[PDB]
Amino acid sequence: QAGVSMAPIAQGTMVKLRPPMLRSSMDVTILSHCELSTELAVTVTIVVTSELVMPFTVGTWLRGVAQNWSKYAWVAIRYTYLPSCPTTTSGAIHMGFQYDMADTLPVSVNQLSNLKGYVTGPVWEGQSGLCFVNNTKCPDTSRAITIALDTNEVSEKRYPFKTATDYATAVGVNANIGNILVPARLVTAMEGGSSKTAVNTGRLYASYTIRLIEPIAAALNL
Amino acid sequence: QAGVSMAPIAQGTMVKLRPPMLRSSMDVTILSHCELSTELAVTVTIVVTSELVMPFTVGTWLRGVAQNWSKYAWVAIRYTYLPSCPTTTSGAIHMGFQYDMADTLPVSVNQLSNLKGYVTGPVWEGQSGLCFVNNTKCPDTSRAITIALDTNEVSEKRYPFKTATDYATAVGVNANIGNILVPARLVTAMEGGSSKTAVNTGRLYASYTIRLIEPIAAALNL
Amino acid sequence: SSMDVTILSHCELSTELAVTVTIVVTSELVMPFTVGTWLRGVAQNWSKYAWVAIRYTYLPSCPTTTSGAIHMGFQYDMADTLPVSVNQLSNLKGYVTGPVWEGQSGLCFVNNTKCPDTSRAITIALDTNEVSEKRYPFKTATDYATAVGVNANIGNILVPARLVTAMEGGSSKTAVNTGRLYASYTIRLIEPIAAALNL
Amino acid sequence: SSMDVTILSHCELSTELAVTVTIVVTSELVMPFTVGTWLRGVAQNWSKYAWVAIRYTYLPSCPTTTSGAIHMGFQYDMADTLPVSVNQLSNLKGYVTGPVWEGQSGLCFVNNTKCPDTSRAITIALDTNEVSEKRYPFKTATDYATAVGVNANIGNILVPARLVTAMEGGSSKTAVNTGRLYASYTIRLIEPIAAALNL
Amino acid sequence: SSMDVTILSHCELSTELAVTVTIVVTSELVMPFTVGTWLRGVAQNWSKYAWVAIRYTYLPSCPTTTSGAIHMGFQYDMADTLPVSVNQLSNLKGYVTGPVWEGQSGLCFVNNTKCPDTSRAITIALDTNEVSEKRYPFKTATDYATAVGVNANIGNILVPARLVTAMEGGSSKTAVNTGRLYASYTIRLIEPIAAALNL
Ligand SMILES: [Ca+2]
Ligand SMILES: [Ca+2]
Ligand SMILES: [Ca+2]
Ligand SMILES: [Ca+2]
Ligand SMILES: [Ca+2]
Repeated sequence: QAGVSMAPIAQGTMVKLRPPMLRSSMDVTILSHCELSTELAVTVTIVVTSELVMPFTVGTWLRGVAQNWSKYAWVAIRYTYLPSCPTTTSGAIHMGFQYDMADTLPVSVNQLSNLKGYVTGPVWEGQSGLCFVNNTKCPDTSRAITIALDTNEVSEKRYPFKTATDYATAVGVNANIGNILVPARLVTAMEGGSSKTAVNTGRLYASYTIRLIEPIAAALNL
Repeated sequence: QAGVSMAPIAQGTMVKLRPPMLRSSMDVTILSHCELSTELAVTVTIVVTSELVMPFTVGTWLRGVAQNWSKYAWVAIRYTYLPSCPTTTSGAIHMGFQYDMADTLPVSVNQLSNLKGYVTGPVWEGQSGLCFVNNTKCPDTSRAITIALDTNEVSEKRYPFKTATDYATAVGVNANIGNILVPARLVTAMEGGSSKTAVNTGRLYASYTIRLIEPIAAALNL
Repeated sequence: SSMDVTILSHCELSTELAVTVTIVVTSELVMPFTVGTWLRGVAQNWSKYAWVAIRYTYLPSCPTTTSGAIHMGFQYDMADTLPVSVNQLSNLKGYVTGPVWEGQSGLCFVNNTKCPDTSRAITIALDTNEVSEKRYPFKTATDYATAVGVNANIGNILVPARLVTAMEGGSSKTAVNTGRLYASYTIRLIEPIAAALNL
Repeated sequence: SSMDVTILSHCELSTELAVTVTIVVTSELVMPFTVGTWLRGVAQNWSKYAWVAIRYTYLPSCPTTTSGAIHMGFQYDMADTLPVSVNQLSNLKGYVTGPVWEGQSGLCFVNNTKCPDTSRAITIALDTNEVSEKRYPFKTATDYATAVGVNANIGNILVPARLVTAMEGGSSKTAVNTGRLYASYTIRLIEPIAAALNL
Repeated sequence: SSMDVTILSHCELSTELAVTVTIVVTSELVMPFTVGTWLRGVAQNWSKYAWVAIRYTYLPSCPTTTSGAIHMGFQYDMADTLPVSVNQLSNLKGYVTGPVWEGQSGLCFVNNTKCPDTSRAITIALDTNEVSEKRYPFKTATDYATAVGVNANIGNILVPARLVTAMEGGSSKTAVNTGRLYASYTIRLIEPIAAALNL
């Protein structure tokens, strides 16, 4: 049994998220969770969207808690994708990382393909990743559509917690004031398409482990 | 050596707060901390102030974190006081608990004295309590000015997290809609005085242990 | 010290204070320019630097009847907002309070003894691990200021942390002097420059 | 080491110099873009990097009869002022100088020869240990430029250091070509990006 | 070592020289104040010190075609006379000399490079062992000056030694800039004082 596939018509995956895990050592607090991040859809043409890997931006929950603390450090951050359409849908996905907040985004798949977590897959694929979201014991991720921060090669040792707006304002002065506020931005591409009008494909989840560190009341944190 | 006191001129106490402690079991999260709650000052005359023992109201930090979760349960809540003036300052302090949000506050010390944590002391006293704030190993609290919830005799098994404003609005409809939103309110009295104009005395700290329970993003919690 | 690096330790009054009827909240950057005057005049002839250790301590100087308190704590992202209240301040990294007349058990830190009793030293020391930058440039108050004025986020690379001191307490609407705050540091002086040329 | 990490070592021409009657002070940013046009074209393909080593050497091209001297020192606060006098410059970090005709004992750093004489060699290597940032991003002059002009303190985020070179000598108030500056580096390249997209 | 004791090492420009037709003899006190303007600004912050090491090196700035020679020797009785002739000067303590164009093999002391050639290098290091006084106080020129003029024997209390430099060479009876003298020291600073108060 080798070199023999069986093309399904649909990949089913049932996500049942696990409760957040929080645990405090003396001054550091460690949080590990996973929330859903974005929903994706394909078009006849390329489409590059992008995301800040900062805690406010990563999760709806995250932001609300992580905000009670002055500066964090990522320990792990994973973007993993999961399909919703049948294996008949046309179009693939691509993601990779970028780091100088002043760099323009790629416009070509060609381009996109040399970034740090370059990963790509037909839009109907992705169910291998499931354990990462569920966080189960992974089977064989050979084929998953995951991307993970290169946590150890970030520029700052720690980063302050920033609110979107504070960020923005800053960035607006000079885009690379930004280069402190965030360690990296994730880049997404949806090409391959069939409809000129968007077809919804999959959705992707974030899974992190962050160090929290110098308590502040939320109201004062920007 | 018995029945012999030595009147100091001032009670010194150095508070050095301990880092918050958070620890998650599966769905419940447990938080234990202590923050400063109020500052007190005396006057020639009685003065009854009062406080809601709900998480938003208890601490500046608390509120910001506790807000990421749907409903909590108190496990412990302590109000402990500490002096700042010399043992020459006139006026004592009193605190006790109240529970039907519709009940009018006491106006007499007499009155005040039959409430659930009735505790009182000259305004210059209080340094016995220190361990509770520092949380050290307590020496002899015989004479401390502390008050603690009667956690096991609260009305609801769990309470939803309420924002001040949401509370208020509710209360405004009918004061005892309130009776769900909060398990009890602390009552403070400052009499004894000397100046007609307020003299600052001590300050009091809150020390809690709360159960957190059915995660919600902050933005949606009211 | 190496032939490249200089290590310097010292003590100094970083600042003097009083208390009033009401609250007053100050803040002082934990930058060698602002920590004391000597550090200033010395550090000044070095381009970069690194805090090996830094600590603020208080020493009472008023009567046992002066009524009041001191509260110190640390902030680390200059975009953040100085606590309004003491309340907010009791939640910062390093919170500490004490009656304005207590604190002389701390004298050993200005001294260098081995405070057996650190139990009642009103002191505060920086979490140098958790600092964001490996090293820091020597900024002058001015330059710093002007810089911030553009977009506070920039202060984040100009400095490790800001100390917040609250002085609530009082009897007079008239400030009454209570104490003094001294600094104890072990700076890591780093790549010479001629004073005059530094900002 | 070669994974996702790329290491490469090279040696090229950073720039050429000439002397006048008076003193002229220049500065070079020490970033991959501005160090040489080669590295520049190679490094653009990666998002951020860190200097494992870099160093400037000067090689004479004159007769023994020219009149001048080169000087150089590193500076690290994109915000401080350039020296304005030999003396000032004299206490920068790699202070090094000599007559515009001396220097040959430097091929070696260029050359990549093991040569037990540094005897004299107008060479200055960076103190690649005491850089502010763990790593630095690839910044393209024009951007740098732009940013630095918002506030001359942002650059501090973007570059580990700046070389100062002063040409003082003077025979003629005309400009005399005296030699060249060569950079010798070992850089560690790291998050590949399409070249075209790197500001 | 860094307690209450501070050690630091630096290297800077002590002074510049030029040659005439005739012989000119100068002298430099070798005290922190007068050694350089950097040390000077750093040392003022401390009450007394002792030289662990100090040394002057000369670096050419001319063409190979200048005409002169520098000479130098240390002297230790603020009361004896300056030499008046090469010969005399010839038997001072670091006697060293060469043509104003030689010397490059000295960057090294400046440079802080290990270089197996002192082959020739117009360098003179102090015999930091045979100083009269255990330590010396920080004296500020104008004071020194003043005192020495009471009796030229008080200075002997205030400074460990004096450098003598003679510029003899002569092409022109006009003054020709030939190079500079650089000091390289390792000083041990000791009883901190407000700068402003140190005479
Ligand atoms: Ca912040
Ligand atoms: Ca609610
Ligand atoms: Ca500077
Ligand atoms: Ca770039
Ligand atoms: Ca003196």
